[PDB]
Formats: sequence, structure tokens, C-alpha cells
Amino acid sequence: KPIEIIGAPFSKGQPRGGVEKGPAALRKAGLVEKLKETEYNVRDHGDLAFVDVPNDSPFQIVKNPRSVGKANEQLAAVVAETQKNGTISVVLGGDHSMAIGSISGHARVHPDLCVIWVDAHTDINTPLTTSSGNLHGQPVAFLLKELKGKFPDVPGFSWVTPCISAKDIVYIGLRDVDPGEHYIIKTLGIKYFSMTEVDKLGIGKVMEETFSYLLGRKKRPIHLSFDVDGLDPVFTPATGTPVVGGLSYREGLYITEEIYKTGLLSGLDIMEVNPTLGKTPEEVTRTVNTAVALTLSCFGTKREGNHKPETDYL
Amino acid sequence: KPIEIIGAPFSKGQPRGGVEKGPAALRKAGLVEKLKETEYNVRDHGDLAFVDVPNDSPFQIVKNPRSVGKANEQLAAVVAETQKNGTISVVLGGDHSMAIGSISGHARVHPDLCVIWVDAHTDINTPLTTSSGNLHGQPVAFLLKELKGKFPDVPGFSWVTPCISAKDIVYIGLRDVDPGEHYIIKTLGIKYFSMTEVDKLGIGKVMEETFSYLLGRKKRPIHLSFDVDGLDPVFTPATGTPVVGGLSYREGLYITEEIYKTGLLSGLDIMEVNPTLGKTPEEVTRTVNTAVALTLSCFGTKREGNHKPETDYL
Amino acid sequence: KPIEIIGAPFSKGQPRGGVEKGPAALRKAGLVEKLKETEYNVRDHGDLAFVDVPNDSPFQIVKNPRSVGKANEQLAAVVAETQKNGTISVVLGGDHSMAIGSISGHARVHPDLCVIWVDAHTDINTPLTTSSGNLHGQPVAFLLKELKGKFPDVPGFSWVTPCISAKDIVYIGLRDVDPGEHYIIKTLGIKYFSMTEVDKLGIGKVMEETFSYLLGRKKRPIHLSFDVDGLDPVFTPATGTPVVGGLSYREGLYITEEIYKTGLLSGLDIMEVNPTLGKTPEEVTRTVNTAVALTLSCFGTKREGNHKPETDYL
Ligand SMILES: CC(C)[C@H](N)C(=O)O
Ligand SMILES: CC(C)[C@H](N)C(=O)O
Ligand SMILES: CC(C)[C@H](N)C(=O)O
Ligand SMILES: [Mn+2]
Ligand SMILES: [Mn+2]
Ligand SMILES: [Mn+2]
Ligand SMILES: [Mn+2]
Ligand SMILES: [Mn+2]
Ligand SMILES: [Mn+2]
Repeated sequence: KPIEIIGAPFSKGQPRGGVEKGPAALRKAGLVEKLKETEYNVRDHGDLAFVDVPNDSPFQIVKNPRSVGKANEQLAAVVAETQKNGTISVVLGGDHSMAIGSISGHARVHPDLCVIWVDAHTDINTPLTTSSGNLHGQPVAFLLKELKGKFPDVPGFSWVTPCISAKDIVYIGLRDVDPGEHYIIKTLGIKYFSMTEVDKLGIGKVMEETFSYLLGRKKRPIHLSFDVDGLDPVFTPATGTPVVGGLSYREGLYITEEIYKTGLLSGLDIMEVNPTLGKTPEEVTRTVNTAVALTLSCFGTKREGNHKPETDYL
Repeated sequence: KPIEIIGAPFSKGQPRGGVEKGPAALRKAGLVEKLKETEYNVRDHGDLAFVDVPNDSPFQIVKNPRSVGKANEQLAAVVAETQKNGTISVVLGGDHSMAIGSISGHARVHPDLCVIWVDAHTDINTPLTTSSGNLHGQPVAFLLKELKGKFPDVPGFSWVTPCISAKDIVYIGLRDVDPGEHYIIKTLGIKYFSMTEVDKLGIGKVMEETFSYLLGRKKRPIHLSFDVDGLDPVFTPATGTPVVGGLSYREGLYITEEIYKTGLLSGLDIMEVNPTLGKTPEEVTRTVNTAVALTLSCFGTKREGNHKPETDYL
Repeated sequence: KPIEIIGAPFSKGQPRGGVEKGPAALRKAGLVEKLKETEYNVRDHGDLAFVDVPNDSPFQIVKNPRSVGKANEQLAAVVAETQKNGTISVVLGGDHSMAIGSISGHARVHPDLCVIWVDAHTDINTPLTTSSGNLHGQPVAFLLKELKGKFPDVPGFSWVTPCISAKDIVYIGLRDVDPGEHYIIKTLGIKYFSMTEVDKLGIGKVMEETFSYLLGRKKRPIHLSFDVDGLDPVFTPATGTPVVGGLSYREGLYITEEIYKTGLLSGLDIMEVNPTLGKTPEEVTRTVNTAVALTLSCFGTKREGNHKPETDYL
């Protein structure tokens, strides 16, 4: 199988500068090289260049709507293209708003996919529910069919077509949810596993359950959208929205490994890694390193070890 | 439902100064305010003023017995008063010795209550088993019926009436038990979940089991007596008896949330937070903050999010 | 039962200086004294003195083969001697390469023993698979019967006799395995529980399973070879091969306690504690302290508490 890395150095989705540098940091950490060492064929598609929409006025509260919509429209395009060719897309990005694009494009080629969202937040605020004007917190809203029309059209997202329904997505790691967001997910009956459920069940049962839930009937393509703030700050401190009591490094890797074992990994998102937000270089090295780890995990690397087939090491 | 916060700035239960400042710290962290944001009606009853008993001689080994017994007798009174009115008591305190009062008063109004004790210790030493005259380590002994007479009467605790038996209390988080203490709990066949049980079962099964055990037959009122040292030092470092390998922040919240879900929370104790014992302001900010969190959890705040009823955020 | 502490201040098994100081550090932490406080009879056999083999040339890649083989031959001797007498051997050592000796000697007296290997690595590289001539990474290879002849004889290990087979050993905590090592363990069908299994099952089921696997049919003696890097660097930072996302302090203790409860603890190894590798004195105090704890755990100390029999504390 083939892998196509795609940088998405974007940051207008939120108010803290730095996330754009994410892809650079990950690459610098030897993501590509390491990935190549896997049983997969890899090709770096470089970092997309986002044209900045001059005079991007704040749609009501939402900020930089046109910049975000265009950047995403450009991504969904690049993504759909590679998916078409039958290669696994890996978007290294800035903020989580780019998920809109990454997923829209993926849906185009595999309209039946499901989405596994590991984040500490739901990012399902509609332009009508956000406190901030931050789009990195509304991604899911632009992708859910059930939310269609539930909020004004947005300057630049005209091109988006609610691809998945609330029955095809599953959260994991929720711990900081806005009232509006809770309302929604409860109303649309969206499956989820907040840290309280992870606590109760254990990452073991969690994955077991999300898999039956999303792949019980039909076996569809999987889209792993990983918000790095999904892990506890102690592992991925360099992020914009650190929230305590999150997923442990192990839990993070257990997830990525099980998804590997399904063999249904079609698309992947590694978002929110902000190099500039580390209090000590260590914090940044740490954040990045596990990001890479989660990635390699997705593509094979087991914690029990791996050996090349047909080779008698003895 | 109504909530009544009660400060118990007491510290004679143990040898390290600072715990009295506990309530102030918690309030300063905006405990009251936040609580108000909950679906509950809150009223701060202020910090009780404890009259210091001059020439409080050490009964054998036990220290400051009269100061402790009077402070508690004063509390049990204030507590019984609010419980009477049908409001939920929340004792913000200094050391865990004030549990005597908090519980005695609570029993008066609900003699059928059960007690969930999250602590790293048992605090069940009788004045005959303590190494240190510290009363903060003997609370349970003064409350257990089965221990009645098993130790000399104590200067000031005359007014106490062993309210609950060993069949109505359950420990959670034990990890530093004195030989005398182990003898007792094993002899009185008291239900408990030490870190080794939590490790074996998982906080999931733990809560499940303590609930069946204490609420299987009849549904009674719940009294949560939370010793802050129940969580690993890494979360609540600012305490007098830090003991490694304790309850994780998550585990702590899971507990408080399940108890919320029973709807049987009648009384609550937030003890041992000592602001002065933090090596770095962070350690104190950290300790306090999660204390508040455990509190808000008890009263609703879910990690999955919360939304106000009858409001269409859409 | 009797306990015999044996220091093995060795370090030629690997390239970082300091591990020889391990025993000193552990003793200085009051290991002996504390052990004495247990229901066990203890005797310190002091630290063996290892004669350095001059002009120890690198057998191909392997480094200091003769120094290592001799030091081990000297240990297996000292060990076999105490085992003979019917006392439990506790090897406090430098690097994990001394496991060769500790186990060989133990096998002599109890050829039916089983080995529980808690380490973050497998240390099963044959002199033909190692990237680094480091012997501390090949211990298991010199002990497995199934590996006999699968690699050239080594200058000084002539005296070793593959005592156990792949059906009598069980790993716990694996997370950094070399390709060669993975090949082997997969080829020899060796039972193991890498962190991913621990994640799936929980330390509870893990121990339960390893016990049924190794003690299902016959009840044999247990040899606990504990590599300190088995625990996450956040607990035992002072080691040469720190690897993230490892065994939690609790998990570590849970293991040692269960093995205590089988009553089949015959031999024990506390390896890799390197006092000189701590970034801050705290890291070293921390590493050592838990080492001691895992030890006392093996010999009784429960997290739920312990009380002396026949004594009425009341
Ligand atoms: C980013 C997220 C935590 C949040 N929903 C917001 O308002 O941006
Ligand atoms: C406080 C507690 C750990 C202990 N039982 C004592 O003697 O005070
Ligand atoms: C030490 C270990 C991690 C490794 N197998 C080596 O080559 O030394
Ligand atoms: Mn996000
Ligand atoms: Mn997030
Ligand atoms: Mn206590
Ligand atoms: Mn305590
Ligand atoms: Mn080792
Ligand atoms: Mn190791």
C-alpha cells in the first residue's frame, strides 16, 4: 500500500501563532524517513501553500472564514486526488480546522467511510454556538449532514457538502465540552467515549466497542482525525488547548495500533502540534516525538516489536 | 436541591500547620462561584470559628483531644442543622479529623447513611493503636459502633455516638496502613479497595462493586469523605501525608461522577488540602484546582460536557 | 524462610558507567534494614568482587565477553550455593547481563523453575543479532536451550548450560524490541505481554494469565528478573535505556505482590539502577526508592497493609 504525506501549514483556524510550523517540526523529527522504514511505500507531497484572502472580515463572530474555507477547499482537492489513486492520505497540519478539507476530500472517494475523532474536545460548535470565532472548534459542524442548514452559510465554505452523519463518527478523549456542543452530540445521538467512559471501560473495551459500532454491519474505510491535545499535557504539552487528565501515551498508542490491525486505515490527521508553545525545548521535542509515534503506530510499528517476513534472522 | 458550604479551618488534628487555610484557598479558587454555575442552589455558611481549649493536655498519647472534640462537637451541630433543612452539606476543611463531626451530625438526620472514604489511609487507629497522638488518623474509630469501648473515653469526645457500623463504610485508595489499622479492618470485616484492588478491577468495577455492596438492599444517603491525599502526589502534592502510587486525577473524577449519578449524595468532605505545603506555587494551584474539580464533579459537572435543559442552542 | 542479598556491582554488560554503584545505592536506601522488618530472615552476603580480565578483546562485535562470562560464572556459583541451602536469592546488581549468572546458578538447584522477565526489552539478541556488542542485551540467549548453537561460542561463557526453554519464560513490559529479537521470540513461540497486551488486558488479567501459563500444570519455583527500565521513566528515570510509556508504579507493585502471593518466589533480580544517570538527585532517589519498594513487595509488604500475627493491637 502507498502513503502520501501532505503538509497543511495552516493556523487561521485559531488565535495562537505557531501551528503552521507543525509539519516542519514533524518532518524535522524524521517522520518521512521513519515511515519509509515501514512496510509501506511513502511519498511526501510537500506542504501546500495557502493563499491568504485579503480583507477577510469576521462573519458575525467566526474569524477568517474565507481564508479557512479556501485553504480547506484546496486541501480536499489535494486529498481527493491521492485517495482516487488508492493511496493512504496523511495530513500533517496546523490546526484541526483543516479536518474539514481532509475529510471532505476523503469522502469524495469513499462516501461510506467512518470517522474516529481522538481529541479532548468535540469541535462541533456551529457558527451559532461558538464563544470564540475560532473555526478549529467547528470542524465537525461543517461535515455533519444532520447539521445542514442549522446555521448560516459561511463565506468560503459554500463548496462543502455534509458527507457523514452522526452515525458514522465516534469521539474518544472528550473532556472539555461547551454547553452547546454537549447539547448537539446528545441531540444527534453521537457515539462517544469521554475520559469518564475510558476510565470505566479501559482503552481495551473502548476500541472494541467503537469498532463494533462503526464496523459491525459493513466494513468501511477509516478516517483517523487525531487532535494531539487528546493526550494528557504531560505527553503533548505543546498545543493550544491543553486540558488535564487526558489520554495517556500508552492509551494513545493502543488506539493507533488497533486501528492498524483493522487494516481499514484510509485517511489520517495529525493536528494541533504547535512547536512554539513549549515552555522548554523538551516539551516540544516530547510533543512532536509522540506525534510521530502515533503515526508510525498507525502504519504498523507495534510495541511488541516487528520483524521482516521471509528473513531468517537465525 | 440546595448546597451548604461549610468551612472548617481546623488543624489540631495533626502536627503540620497550614491545613486551616484550606477553606480560604478553595474559596479563593472560586469554588462557591463555580458551584453556583451548577444546577444546584448554593449558600456559603462561612468558616466556623473554633474556640481553642486552653491547657489541652495530651490524653496519654493523643494530642489536643479537647480542642478537637469541641471543634467537632461544634461542627456536628452546624451540620445536623443544615441536613435537617434538607440541604446537602459540603465541609471544606483542614485535617480529616473533622470528619468525626461532619459525619456525626449527618447521621443524626440520616442514621441509615453509608460512608465512602477515599483516602490513602484508613484513619482507623484507636487512641490505643496510634504511633502519633494525631487525631486525624483516628476519625473512623470514633464513628464505628463495633469499636465502642475498645479504647478509653477521650477528653472532649464524650458527645460522640458511634453512628455507623463496619458494614456501612467502604474505603477507596488505601496504600499506607499501620499494622493496628490492618488488624482492625480485617477483624471487623470492613469492605475496602486498596490500590491493589483498584489495579486489579479498574475504577470501573470498583465503583460498581461498592455501590452494590452499600446500596444493594436499601438505597440510603451517601456521605463522601474525600481525603485529598487519596490522589497521587503528582495531582495533590500539597498535603501532609503524600503517599506515592495513588489515585490518578481521572480515577478521582470517575469516582465523584458515579456518586453524582446515584443521586444519593447527601454529605461531602474535602479534606487535608494544605496550601502551605507546596514546594512551588504550582503544586498548590494544582492541588486546590483538582480539589475544586472533585467537588464540582460530585454536583454534576461531567467530563463529557453538560447543557442546560429546555434550551435549544440551535 | 531466609533471604540472601547479593550485590553484583558489575557494568561491563553495557557502555554507560554507574550501574556498578547500584547495590550501594539500594543498600544506602535501607534495603537490608527494611527487608529485615519483614516476616523474613535476611542476611547480606555483601558485594562480590569481580576480577577484571586484562586484554578482553571484542569477540567480533560483542564487547568485554571474558569479563562478563567470568563475573557471571562467579555469581552463578555464589547463587547456586545459597539456593542449595534453601534460602531465597536476591541479586542487587549493575546491568542485566548478570542475569545469566543469577539464573544459571538458580537452575542448578531448581532445574524446573520458570522465569518472569519484567523489562522494557527482551534482551534476547544472540551475538549474531546485536547492533551493539552489549551483553546486557543478550542474557536470555545464553539461557535458552532452543538457542543452543544458534550462535558462536563466546570467550568466557563456555561454562553456561542453557537451563530453560522458551516454554518456561514470560516477558512483561516489552516496548523496545529489535527486529532480530522479535523474529526469535515469535519463532520460539515465547509467551509475553508487551505494553499493548497490558493495555488490552490490565495488569490484573496479565498476572492471572502468566500464572496459569507457567504454573498451570506443575507448581515450580519462580525467578523474578526485574529490569528497572520496566517502569515508565517517570518512576525509574535513572537507567541506561529509558523508554517511554512503560509500567506504572502501581502496575509494578501489583506484579511483585501477586508473585508474593504465589509463595513460589525463589530467585529475584533488581537490575539496571544507575545512580549516576539521574538529571536531578530527585530522579535517583525516586528510581532507587521504588526499586526497594518492588523488593519489599516481593517479600510481603502489601499496599493494603500488614499486621503481625498473634498480636492483639486492641
Ligand atoms: C477550541 C475549543 C476548545 C472550543 N470549542 C472553542 O470555542 O474554540
Ligand atoms: C495519618 C495516618 C497516616 C497515620 N495512621 C497516623 O499515625 O497519623
Ligand atoms: C539494550 C537493548 C535495548 C538492545 N537490545 C541492544 O542492542 O543493546
Ligand atoms: Mn480539535
Ligand atoms: Mn482539541
Ligand atoms: Mn485521612
Ligand atoms: Mn489520608
Ligand atoms: Mn534488561
Ligand atoms: Mn531493559
